[PDB]
Amino acid sequence: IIRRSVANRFLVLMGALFLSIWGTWTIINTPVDALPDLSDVQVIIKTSYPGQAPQIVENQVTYPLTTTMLSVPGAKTVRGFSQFGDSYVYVIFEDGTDPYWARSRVLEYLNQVQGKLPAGVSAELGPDATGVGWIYEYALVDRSGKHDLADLRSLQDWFLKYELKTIPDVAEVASVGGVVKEYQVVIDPQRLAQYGISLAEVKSALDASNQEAGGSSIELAEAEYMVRASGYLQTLDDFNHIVLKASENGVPVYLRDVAKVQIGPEMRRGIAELNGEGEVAGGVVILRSGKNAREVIAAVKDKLETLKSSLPEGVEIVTTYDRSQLIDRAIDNLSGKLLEEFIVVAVVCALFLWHVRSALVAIISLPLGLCIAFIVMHFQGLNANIMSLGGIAIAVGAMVDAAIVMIENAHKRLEEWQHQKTRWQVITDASVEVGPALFISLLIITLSFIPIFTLEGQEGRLFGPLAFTKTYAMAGAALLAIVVIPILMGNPLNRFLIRVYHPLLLKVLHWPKTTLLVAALSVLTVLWPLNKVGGEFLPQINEGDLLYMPSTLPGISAAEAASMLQKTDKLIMSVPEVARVFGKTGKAETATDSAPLEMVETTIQLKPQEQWRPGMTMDKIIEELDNTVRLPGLANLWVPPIRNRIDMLSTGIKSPIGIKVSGTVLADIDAMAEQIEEVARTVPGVASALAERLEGGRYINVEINREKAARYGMTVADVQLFVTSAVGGAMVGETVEGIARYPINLRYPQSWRDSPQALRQLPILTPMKQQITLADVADIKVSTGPSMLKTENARPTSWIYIDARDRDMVSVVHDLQKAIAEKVQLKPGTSVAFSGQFELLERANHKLKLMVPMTLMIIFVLLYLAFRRVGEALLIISSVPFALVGGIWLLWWMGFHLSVATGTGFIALAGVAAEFGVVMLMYLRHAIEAVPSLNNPQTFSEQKLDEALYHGAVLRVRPKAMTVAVIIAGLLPILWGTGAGSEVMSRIAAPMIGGMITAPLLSLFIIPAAYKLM
Amino acid sequence: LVDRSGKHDLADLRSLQDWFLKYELKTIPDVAEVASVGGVVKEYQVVIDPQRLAQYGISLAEVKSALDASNQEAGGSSIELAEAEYMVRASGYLQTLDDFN
Amino acid sequence: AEQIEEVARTVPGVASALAERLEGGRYINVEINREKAARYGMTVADVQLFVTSAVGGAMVGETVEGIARYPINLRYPQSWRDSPQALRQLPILTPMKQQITLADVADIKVSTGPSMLKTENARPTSWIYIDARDRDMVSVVHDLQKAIAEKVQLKPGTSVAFSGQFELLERANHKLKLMVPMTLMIIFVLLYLAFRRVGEA
Amino acid sequence: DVQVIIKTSYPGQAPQIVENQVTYPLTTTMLSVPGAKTVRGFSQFGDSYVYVIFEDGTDPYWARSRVLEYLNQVQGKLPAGVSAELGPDATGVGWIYEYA
Amino acid sequence: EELDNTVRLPGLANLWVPPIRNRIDMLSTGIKSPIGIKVSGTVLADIDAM
Ligand SMILES: [Ag+]
Repeated sequence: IIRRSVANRFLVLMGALFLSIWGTWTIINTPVDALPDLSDVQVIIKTSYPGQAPQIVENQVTYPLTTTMLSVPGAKTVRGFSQFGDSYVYVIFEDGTDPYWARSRVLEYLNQVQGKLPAGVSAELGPDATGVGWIYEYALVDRSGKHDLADLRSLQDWFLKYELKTIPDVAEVASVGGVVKEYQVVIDPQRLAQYGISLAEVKSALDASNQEAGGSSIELAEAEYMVRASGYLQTLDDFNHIVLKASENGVPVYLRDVAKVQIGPEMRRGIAELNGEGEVAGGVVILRSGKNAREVIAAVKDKLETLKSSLPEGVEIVTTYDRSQLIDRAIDNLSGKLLEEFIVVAVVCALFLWHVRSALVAIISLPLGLCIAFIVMHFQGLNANIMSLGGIAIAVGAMVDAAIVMIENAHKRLEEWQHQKTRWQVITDASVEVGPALFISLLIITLSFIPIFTLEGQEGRLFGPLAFTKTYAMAGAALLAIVVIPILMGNPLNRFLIRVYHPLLLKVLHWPKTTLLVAALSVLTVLWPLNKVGGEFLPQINEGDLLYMPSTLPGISAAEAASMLQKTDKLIMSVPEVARVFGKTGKAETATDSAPLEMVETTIQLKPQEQWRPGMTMDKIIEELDNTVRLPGLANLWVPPIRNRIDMLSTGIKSPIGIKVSGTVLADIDAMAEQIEEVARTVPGVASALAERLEGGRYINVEINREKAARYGMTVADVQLFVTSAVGGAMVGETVEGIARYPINLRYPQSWRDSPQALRQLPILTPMKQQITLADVADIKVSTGPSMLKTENARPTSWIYIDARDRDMVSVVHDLQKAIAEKVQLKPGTSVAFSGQFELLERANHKLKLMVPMTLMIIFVLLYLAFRRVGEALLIISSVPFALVGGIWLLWWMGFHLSVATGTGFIALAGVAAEFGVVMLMYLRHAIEAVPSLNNPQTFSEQKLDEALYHGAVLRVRPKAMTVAVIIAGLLPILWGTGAGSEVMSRIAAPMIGGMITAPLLSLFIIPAAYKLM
Repeated sequence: LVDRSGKHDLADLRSLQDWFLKYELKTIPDVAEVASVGGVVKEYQVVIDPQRLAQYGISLAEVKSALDASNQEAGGSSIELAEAEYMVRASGYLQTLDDFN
Repeated sequence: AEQIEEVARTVPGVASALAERLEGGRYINVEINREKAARYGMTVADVQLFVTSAVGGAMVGETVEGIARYPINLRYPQSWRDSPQALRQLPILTPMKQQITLADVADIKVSTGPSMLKTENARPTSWIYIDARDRDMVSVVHDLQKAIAEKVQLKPGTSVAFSGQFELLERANHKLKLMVPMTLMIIFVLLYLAFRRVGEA
Repeated sequence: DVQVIIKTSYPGQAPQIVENQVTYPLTTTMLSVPGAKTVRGFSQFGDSYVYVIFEDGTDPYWARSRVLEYLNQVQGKLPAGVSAELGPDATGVGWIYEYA
Repeated sequence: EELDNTVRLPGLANLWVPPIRNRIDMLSTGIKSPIGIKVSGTVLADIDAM
């Protein structure tokens, strides 16, 4: 046992050095962010569909993607954002699944379908990254008015993209905003009516007139020759001279003679601004999921610096989101604090048994002891995000104790032989009478920690990292305790504490029952912060740069929304701390930004809090700010970066509930959405149901009269020709200019298309060379409709998010199914399903009451091991709840919130107080040999029981005093601040400490006082 | 699938199994596919009539040309009207037997 | 590829740079005159029809003979396609049932060009292999970046990168001086084991 | 090393043009696939060969499929027929026996 | 048996089998049989006359 480990003895130093050299290589090598990748497991499947409409972008394009994907393995959900001009469809399975499986599998059924969707409009398949995946994001700038918007985006686009994606672990690099060169032929309905050429003639001509072909080798003067055809439509000259009517031996109508070819701006879909000055186009860098955010960035900056030249003139590159930085303010946080943990331990070790040895050996031991913790992430993968790095800090605390035990019991058996090579063999023996209570106890605290960690859901994916990290920080300390033994080799206050202590031993004795009584007091007083809990649960954290994102009502135009951003972006520059701002509104040219145009985002660089305002907690910024922007129709949500991104795609329900309602047609799930909304108000559920908040958006219906098509002898389809190409500006043909190819657009001028009435008057010229007007072949009616559609499983479903805050309401949900079932109407073919973040909270509760009982079954098939008798075990167990009481109370003071952050402090707590209770239960149990050395047994008791105590009593206030000091000394530094987010490590330090003030104090009276009884 | 009354139609059934049943199951953990068998599937049938076709003068490459074309739906942009931007739509989904004839 | 070739000779690098050794190959350009297409009332595309199918012998349709299917080719005879001048004279017959000749709708110019293209990452790149045999020249490479950076011209949107079997030989040298020292750290934490004293080791 | 050959038989054409209308949607699409090592192209006359290679020693029947993701998507940005072949399964050592 | 006879129409060689079996072999293409000469080669006439 503790013998063979000391026979391997000489081996460990080499075992140890093996670990030093090794640890220092992989350490500086880890991945290292924060904010664990999840948003679960997903595969985005975009379909760029230039211009269309959400009833119809749904029908002819999303329908063969929602639908085919029911039929692929991983058949989890085929859940669809199918909007205007785009069709996004996300399939997600179960958490933690080897995605490059999850990828390909999906793929099987995407290929098959490119025939059930139209022409072009080919379906994109995700990237490779999450939403966390947007590392760095730059903007493009001009220092002179000599450079053009069009010139820029192309530059970002045909010169920048090539320059980055060539970068190890950058996946994709999506350009945002600006404007894209657009060759536009503007048909002119007068010149078109004189000369006699239909659209199916121009568009017929255009598709044809812009190619390049070759046809063989000519065997000339022996060096064989290849033959080539010219045709790349590149000179505006070559445009104007396309031929339409070809009057032989006379004039040919040229294109010039029916339309006016002008270079213009693509229909805009993602617009970007940058303070007052810049409406501009720049791009972002999405991280090829699973790779050190930091290093990618390096390779980028370095390539950018390299690149700082190849530009033209007047175009700096500004950085709007250097995710690198928030990685450093935090990494240094934990770089400093752990060296600071040393300054505190040096203090208190040095202060207690004067003239220390242990801290110096231990510090060298830890970075290596850490050099192991992350190779074991290496054995079964993880994330060095701060959650994990939350495992490393407690690690210190759980590592503090053990060096301490070897440190104190060697003080006993070093001073007894100084009252009297082999001085050494006698010191190891000391750590044998007490021994295992250190090694073992460590083990105890660790598995006692794992059962709360395994949880799955959205949140359980969110602790999964930390969870593991402790597991590995323990392995270190666990077998460290056992090997924090071999490594070491290579006054006045105690008196007053001891005197203050002999009256309570003569008073925990003076009264047996009283411990149970003062016990029912403190463990029930706890119930006042154990029910009021201050308020709120798991929120917060700190970005460096904030994301404005509002609640905008659906419809708004494209020029206003470009100014309404010029403006918003104008006044957010007001407050001085803000270093740069960036408002990209609409998609971001990546399948991650499924953002419409009324969705306005804005990255907000903030200057180091080193300067610029007296006070202003991040919450005073938000406030003042939140008011520095009070325009109408804007419900403004302000959020950090990662969060905005990560939830932005974790589709489903922030909400706790919602009645999904499926079944085959809009009328069913629309009228339904109505029929039920009322149920929420009467029933005992605080209510706010919204059948349809999406369906806002206004259309211009164009009902061709069928019959009215026949007479005119025009095929309905042919009409379309004049609704799509003629009016919107539907495009045909892409000009090609090497590497980069720009698009050619063909439609009636800026005007005839300029209003419903103007549109009733559209000038149409049928195949029977006759002149009409659209109004004449169709009823142009206005109308109101949807600006989106969600979709769970091919069919149409309306998932009505709902909540009754600050409760647990599994009860209300059960009552509703019975109630509907007794009097409500389901139309032809339809079904209802329920879901939210509730099913997730109820599944975990069900498995947590099975892992905490399972953590106690293994705890008690270990609470009894080293010492035999049950009474002791029950004693450590009535002993912890007091620790928890001192702890949890530390919370009400601050009026906290609790979480899975507190939910962990609680857990190293109950482990460590358990650890000090068992050693104090031990200083009173191995010694049936202390009992009889004094023994006067026969008439039982005496002043001898009293004196079988005050010896193990005075010994416990040297080890436990300076250990409960540092324990209370590390769980603090992180509390009163964190220039690098530590709402996390505070929220875990919270109840562990209160546990400490209360806990050591409880070590002294349980061992005497549950012992008396049992 | 079964009918307890002669009020329901074979065609009505298979579609029900097909456009309402399939959705209701494949949404089930480890059910792969759920294949419908037998019945009958609604089939819009134009029956060319070789006499009326011979009088009027329209070849098949004319009817079939016409049919492929006459059953769509297209849209072409947003109209910037009273500030709330508008989208424009084309009707054409071949749904009324009236629209067929 | 031209502008830089000279840098190799003066600098301390034994030199032989070849901007382009590939670009050998001779073409017969067929510049359709656009305008000259309209009058004749023929769509440029339609011209193509007579450059590709008519002349090379571009194929259409595959005959099928069970298991195996052979291909059907359609073009002007072995002759009319038989020489640049013969080709200036190609006989063309437009949609306006009129008779012309290619020369008449296009300038058939001869020309010289590439018989290949390499390509690193979508764009076009010219990777000019180079060497100064029988040395290790990590030193020469460093001096060149500084030198170009002080007086050379980069046109609109462009970048230069370096590579070879050198980066491979330099990465290994860097890891070999880390595995041979690591092989001795474990060797000496084993050179001393069985016998104790350092002098022996 | 580790490679995936991606041929495109293009009966007759020309390297300015066998590059433009056929190799361009294969060089280009493949920037956007994982294993984003290099999209390095021999694009000649009548053929367009494009080899993607990652890092040494990688389970290729991964390396295969991954590539594949973006080859399917593009058969519309290249012409008629001239469909794009995807390697074999062998190396260059792979030519064992050869008869006449 | 009784069943096998409750169904004696013409042209029907009736095979009666369990469910799984019917399914599992129904696709284990090849040969229930122990042997069979496969004969390949490029056209119907060869492998038909063969
Ligand atoms: Ag958003």
